[PDB]
Amino acid sequence: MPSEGEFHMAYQGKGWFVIGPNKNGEMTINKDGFSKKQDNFLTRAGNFARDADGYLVTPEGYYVYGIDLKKIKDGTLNSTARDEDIEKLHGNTLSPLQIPQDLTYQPVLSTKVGISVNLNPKDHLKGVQDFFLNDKGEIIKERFLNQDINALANDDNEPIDAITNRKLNVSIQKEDFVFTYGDAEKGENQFKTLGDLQKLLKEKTGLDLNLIKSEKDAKSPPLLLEIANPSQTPITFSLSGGIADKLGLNANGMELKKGISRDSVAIKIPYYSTEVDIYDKAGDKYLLQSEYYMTNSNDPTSSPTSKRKNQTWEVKSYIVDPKNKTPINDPTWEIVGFDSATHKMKSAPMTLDFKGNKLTYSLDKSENHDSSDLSYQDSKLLEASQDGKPRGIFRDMRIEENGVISLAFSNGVVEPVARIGILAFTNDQGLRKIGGNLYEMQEGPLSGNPILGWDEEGKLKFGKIRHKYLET
Repeated sequence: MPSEGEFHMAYQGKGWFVIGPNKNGEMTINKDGFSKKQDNFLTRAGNFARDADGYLVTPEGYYVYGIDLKKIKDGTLNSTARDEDIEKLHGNTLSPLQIPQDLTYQPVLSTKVGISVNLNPKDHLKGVQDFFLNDKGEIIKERFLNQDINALANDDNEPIDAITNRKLNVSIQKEDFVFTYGDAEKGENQFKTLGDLQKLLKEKTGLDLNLIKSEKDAKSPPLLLEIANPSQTPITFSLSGGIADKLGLNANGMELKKGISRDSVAIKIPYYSTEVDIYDKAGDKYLLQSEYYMTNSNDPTSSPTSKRKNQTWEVKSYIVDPKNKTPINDPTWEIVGFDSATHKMKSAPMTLDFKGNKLTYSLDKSENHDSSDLSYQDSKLLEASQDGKPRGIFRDMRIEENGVISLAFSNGVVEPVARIGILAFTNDQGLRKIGGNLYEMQEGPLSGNPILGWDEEGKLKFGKIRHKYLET
């Protein structure tokens, strides 16, 4: 027979509901016996209801015994981890269940964030001014010097692709030179960074390789490279190769005096950005943002001795208030690397200040995925794991066929809070009847000792609980 009530249920199979007269009572069931406080009764009547304080009770006022997870404090649920829930859910100590009606979900402050992100070097680009300029629009000299020229793209978004076009032919008037992209410590006239190329170009020719603004009164304009003659006595120079073609720095017998300069097209840098919802003690949402700039590419011809073998990105992280789209924070910079074989990220967790609270932020994995620089996948946020939770209102309640009782809330959180006690016996005839409602154990323990209704997995062994049905 179906039923309407929130805690009406029916048990199929062998076994008994467990009840008792004392709220704050408990019963422990062991393989040999068992211990107790006051009396306990057994019943197959499942027409349970809540008294004024949200305790499950029979019509005679006896409390329903089960596994109280003890997550409900003060009409509010207090979150726990599903792993430890499941192991307490096969425990052996039963007590009265208390699930009040007006139940809110207390929010949790985010103190721990781990993201899994894949960073693909050929997805998104930004003008390099985003990384090479500081907040005041001034050039960060050392970022320019240490940027791998293969970790770049031109104004039409073509990767410079130093890896497959390594040769740069430069001439002065005549006189020829060959520079080659690769490990700066290997071979002859090899370069990898903009600094390495600047130094090589300065020694062999007279010319300066400079970073300049395309519009020098602009705060943050597109930036260019510039081949300049510092002396006022002129110099005629040629230049070619794939890297030159890509940058628009091709020359033949072009003359550079002090005023005259050969300038590239505007320069871009591989880019990405991620964002995680985080919550303060009140449950208000803030936005943990990260922007990624690629600084070094993994050249396949590099050996384990190469100092810049690993692909790296520099990550700028901060927290923004979504309500005024403004950081609460100064940015925290962290340098991130990738294993050249396995494509797993290599990085160290960082400490952000979240409105006076310390939040540990890890860029390199979440609960179920690791961060990577996989070429076949787009740049992508895989998973954000985090302990913070938003405010929620009670939504609905589920009671599985195993008696496990979970509560759903408005924030989309579903956590178990209890399970219905079930006990079996090898001889139910050995129990004493005290009316049609209840049975009880007795001596001569006659029905045998009570058998905990569920196995070590937490699966009921002899039956199933049916929510919103009743018996006979």
